[PDB]
Amino acid sequence: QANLMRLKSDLFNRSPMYPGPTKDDPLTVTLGFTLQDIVKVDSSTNEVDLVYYEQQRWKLNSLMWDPNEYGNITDFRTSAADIWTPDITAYSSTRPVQVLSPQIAVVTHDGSVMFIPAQRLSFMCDPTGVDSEEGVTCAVKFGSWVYSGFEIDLKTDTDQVDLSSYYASSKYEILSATQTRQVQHYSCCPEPYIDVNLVVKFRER
Amino acid sequence: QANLMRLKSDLFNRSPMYPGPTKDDPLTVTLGFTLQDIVKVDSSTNEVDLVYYEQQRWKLNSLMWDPNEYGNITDFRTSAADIWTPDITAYSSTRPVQVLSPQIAVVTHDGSVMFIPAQRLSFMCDPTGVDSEEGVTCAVKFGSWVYSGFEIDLKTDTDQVDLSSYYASSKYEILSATQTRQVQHYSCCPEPYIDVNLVVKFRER
Amino acid sequence: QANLMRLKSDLFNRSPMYPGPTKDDPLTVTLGFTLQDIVKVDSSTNEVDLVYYEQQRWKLNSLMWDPNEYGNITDFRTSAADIWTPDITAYSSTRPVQVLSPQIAVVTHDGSVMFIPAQRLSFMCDPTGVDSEEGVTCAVKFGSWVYSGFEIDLKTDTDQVDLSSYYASSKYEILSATQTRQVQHYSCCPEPYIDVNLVVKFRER
Amino acid sequence: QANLMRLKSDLFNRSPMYPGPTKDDPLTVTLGFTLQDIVKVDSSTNEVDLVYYEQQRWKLNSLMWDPNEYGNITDFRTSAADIWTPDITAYSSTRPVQVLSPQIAVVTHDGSVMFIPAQRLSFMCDPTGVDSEEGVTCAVKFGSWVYSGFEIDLKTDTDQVDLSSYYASSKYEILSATQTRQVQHYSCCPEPYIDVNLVVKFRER
Amino acid sequence: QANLMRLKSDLFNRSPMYPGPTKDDPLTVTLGFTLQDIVKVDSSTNEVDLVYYEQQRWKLNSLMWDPNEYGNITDFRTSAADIWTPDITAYSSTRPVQVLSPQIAVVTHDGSVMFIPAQRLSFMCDPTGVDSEEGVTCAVKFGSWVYSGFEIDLKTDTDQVDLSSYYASSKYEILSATQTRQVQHYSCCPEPYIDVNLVVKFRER
Ligand SMILES: O=C1C[C@@H]2OCC=C3CN4CC[C@]56c7ccccc7N1[C@H]5[C@H]2[C@H]3C[C@H]46
Ligand SMILES: O=C1C[C@@H]2OCC=C3CN4CC[C@]56c7ccccc7N1[C@H]5[C@H]2[C@H]3C[C@H]46
Ligand SMILES: O=C1C[C@@H]2OCC=C3CN4CC[C@]56c7ccccc7N1[C@H]5[C@H]2[C@H]3C[C@H]46
Ligand SMILES: O=C1C[C@@H]2OCC=C3CN4CC[C@]56c7ccccc7N1[C@H]5[C@H]2[C@H]3C[C@H]46
Ligand SMILES: O=C1C[C@@H]2OCC=C3CN4CC[C@]56c7ccccc7N1[C@H]5[C@H]2[C@H]3C[C@H]46
Ligand SMILES: O=C1C[C@@H]2OCC=C3CN4CC[C@]56c7ccccc7N1[C@H]5[C@H]2[C@H]3C[C@H]46
Repeated sequence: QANLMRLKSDLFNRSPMYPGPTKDDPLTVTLGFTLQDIVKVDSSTNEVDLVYYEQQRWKLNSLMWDPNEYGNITDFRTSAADIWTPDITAYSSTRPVQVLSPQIAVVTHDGSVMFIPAQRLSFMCDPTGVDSEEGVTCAVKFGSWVYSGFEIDLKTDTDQVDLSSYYASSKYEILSATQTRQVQHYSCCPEPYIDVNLVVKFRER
Repeated sequence: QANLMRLKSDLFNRSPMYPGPTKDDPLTVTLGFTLQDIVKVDSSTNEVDLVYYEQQRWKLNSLMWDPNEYGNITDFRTSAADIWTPDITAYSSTRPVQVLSPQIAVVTHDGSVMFIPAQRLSFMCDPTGVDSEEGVTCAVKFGSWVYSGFEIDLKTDTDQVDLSSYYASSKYEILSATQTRQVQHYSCCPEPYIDVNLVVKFRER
Repeated sequence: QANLMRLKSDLFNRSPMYPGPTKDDPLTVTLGFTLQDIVKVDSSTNEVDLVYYEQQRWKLNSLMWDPNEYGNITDFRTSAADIWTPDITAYSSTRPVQVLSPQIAVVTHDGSVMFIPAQRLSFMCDPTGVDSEEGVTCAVKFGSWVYSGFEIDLKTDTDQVDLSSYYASSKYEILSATQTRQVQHYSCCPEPYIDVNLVVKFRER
Repeated sequence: QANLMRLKSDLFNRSPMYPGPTKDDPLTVTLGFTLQDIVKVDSSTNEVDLVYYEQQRWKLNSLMWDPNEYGNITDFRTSAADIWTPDITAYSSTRPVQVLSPQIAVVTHDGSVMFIPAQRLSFMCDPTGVDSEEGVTCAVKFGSWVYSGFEIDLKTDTDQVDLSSYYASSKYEILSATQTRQVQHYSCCPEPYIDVNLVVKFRER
Repeated sequence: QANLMRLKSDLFNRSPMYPGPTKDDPLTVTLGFTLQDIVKVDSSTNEVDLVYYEQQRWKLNSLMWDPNEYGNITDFRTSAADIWTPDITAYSSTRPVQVLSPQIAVVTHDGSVMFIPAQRLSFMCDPTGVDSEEGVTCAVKFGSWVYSGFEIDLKTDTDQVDLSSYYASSKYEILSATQTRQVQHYSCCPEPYIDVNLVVKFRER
């Protein structure tokens, strides 16, 4: 429809793409996980596979508009390729992440963006003890691959992983699942890198 | 030939692409499933693999034309990349869906589109009981990834999955297969959501 | 060299792309299979894997030229991406077909095209009996995914599959292999649908 | 640097790409194999996997230049996608060939090109006897997919496969490995076809 | 923001891309490995799989700028596709390397670049003795595919692999891991090639 076509043209066809954040114009990315299932455990290679929805949110001044100028449109959906997205990645995957959903974002008129890719991830975890009452704990950090906390500030809205969509007939019972922001300085370099530590304790049903 | 070339140039090369539905101009997408086989059952990971044809229908005003101005052309085939297509996806897949057919659609002069991707899907299902007389029931929801019921309404022409192409020498006997529209709210979000729930009850033949 | 560059420019750069066949301007695609090996039999999932060359031939008026105008060039080779190709698809594959050869076609001055992709196909087949003297029969239909017989007709040059390149040390002996044009009529629709049925009867050697 | 940028611009931006060889202007491609390892043997499917470097060499008038006109530049490297490359392919692979290295060619001022991709190939071979003192022989032919001997002639610099890079701790001992030009006529076609027959005799070490 | 947009436009949009190093203008690439885990050992195929970060650094005059002309910007992140990158490859992989991180690099105003792809690599290694106290040693060389030491030289900052991020619950104990620059004259080629030899001695923990 007319007004939305006009809006997208104005936002995407008139200016160079947003080049990403810098120290002088940093960006906060909010990150949250919805765990769907632990789909595989391999005790011979120490690899565990998760399926989850990863919710990312950020806000750009360059994506703002006045709804009155565009037929009262307050938000729209658009391919994630049309916009800048943050390079948030798992620090200890063992295979390329697999994307399970369309790559499409929702942009709201205040310039906020929501992008929630469904993914299957293989990561490093020794599952020894998963077949016991105590279960086993695995952990994987997510964070920007090359932006420091001076450019991208990561945060969470809550430290509790969302389990309301966890598969009811999973081989595994989730004992706990938290997602915790950490600020780390690595030996080589003075700038902080932010991560969100996904920590899941589980056992066989 | 010349008339079809002209029609496609007018439909596709003269205006911005359709930007997708909105709350003001919502769209109805009709879904239908043709189940071909249950090709894998994994009781160690609770994953089941299906091969099916997914029929999708919708109608756009911007794809309409008068056959009289285009040599009586009443419909045409065109690459799916030339047109907007709905972001219908399975909500509980465990691996990227694999497409088995050419991505080509049929567009009719009244603006209606028919697109029928053949797919192999791995999804979450505990198959315990499949080797019994009672069998086992699996279920997977399909719906838009990013549009709520505000923008995309879904429906089925029938609640019965088409089994007329089900592989006659399958490992599995289909006891029942239904495709039902559901309306649902999620704790994550304020909008009504619409999905089509594919429910298949089956046993080893 | 110069004449061939000029010809390709005239054929591909100077006109809109051919929009494919229609009822008014139908096409005939000739199909022929060269079976190289039956490379896998899976009796747990009822899947069988074939490697073969699939020969496709058709003719377009828009690909004709007078050799006298182009230095006696009578044919040329070019990327299949440069030309329209028919959407011939296996109707019962269980995985995306894998292409084993370069996608390059031969175009002749009468407008005729020859394209012969080598492929690995997994398709639905219960191989029970393969280890017996009588062997087992598998079948898979190939046809246009989106076109009816009103736009694309199919034929074979011979109903006998070419076994002259069948792997001499294969695990399997081919007892018979045929490729037969078939017509399918559906209650819903006046237009006939065409396929070529590849039927292979085989046993362990 | 400046001189090289100018040369590449002159070679690749001012003329349409070379349209490949023809009967009038045929091309000789020289082929050589460097076998690194036999990395899998499957006696249940009769498939063997090789890892090797495949050296291809040819020469094009259109790639020539006077080094005196370009700052004494005598050769340069560029992405293989920048230039025409021959459609040399294994005739009996069972899976798409996997490329293990960058795809970059070396171009020399006399118009000669050298391109040496590292590859992993699965191909048809019954390995029965590999565990014996006699070993087993496998063979796979390589040649143009669409060009006859009238357009592309193949040759080797030597009949002996290069084993100087063969993995010192391979599971397999190479007893002989040859690469031999063959001219063949096929019933399918009236003109001669050229292949290089890679023949490897090996046993478990 | 505005200044970064201008910088990228000036660096990338205003001039031809860097055509890579030459004998007249050679380059030095610094390599460092951070070994995260030995994720698979296959004694039937002699293949071992590593997961590591590979840090690459180089410097280009054409990537320099004066921060005073660009709002004090001293560095920026950009897609690796925007810049030239060196063709550093493992010389003995058995499968295509899998990239685990976004392909993005950091460019600094002196023209230096830092690119750190995380990767999973399968490579040739007979792991016999891995299950002993002595352990086993594997090695894989990394170097330019097409540039000799006269065009691309390599160096490490240290000959010790960074083991600070090695998975604490790995199946394998690392006995030693070094990364050493080597110069090699291969019988195939008159100019020597430089590699960094990654040598890992390990055993089951
Ligand atoms: O020193 C490190 C190790 C640490 O490893 C976890 C993952 C990280 C994500 N990216 C990958 C490269 C890295 C980085 C950038 C600049 C200097 C050092 C450095 N790294 C990793 C680091 C974090 C942050 C960043
Ligand atoms: O937490 C959820 C689960 C629910 O799953 C079914 C599919 C949905 C379609 N889209 C996919 C992403 C989702 C959504 C957005 C923001 C936070 C959580 C979230 N999801 C899914 C949700 C619905 C609605 C929406
Ligand atoms: O009734 C069918 C089933 C059959 O399935 C195999 C594949 C086919 C390729 N396309 C997909 C849609 C289809 C078709 C068109 C019109 C009415 C029925 C109908 N189909 C499939 C059919 C063939 C032909 C065609
Ligand atoms: O236009 C179509 C194509 C599609 O093909 C897959 C199978 C289907 C199952 N049945 C077979 C006939 C069909 C149908 C009925 C009425 C008009 C069109 C039409 N078809 C197929 C269709 C689905 C649904 C239905
Ligand atoms: O019937 C054949 C088999 C033979 O197989 C080996 C490889 C060849 C290289 N290309 C691949 C396609 C082929 C060809 C073209 C047209 C009709 C049949 C046909 N083929 C192969 C043939 C040769 C020559 C040519
Ligand atoms: O024969 C070889 C083996 C050697 O292997 C290690 C890596 C090298 C880097 N590039 C990759 C291709 C190679 C080369 C070019 C032309 C003929 C043979 C050939 N190779 C490798 C060689 C070096 C140099 C060069």
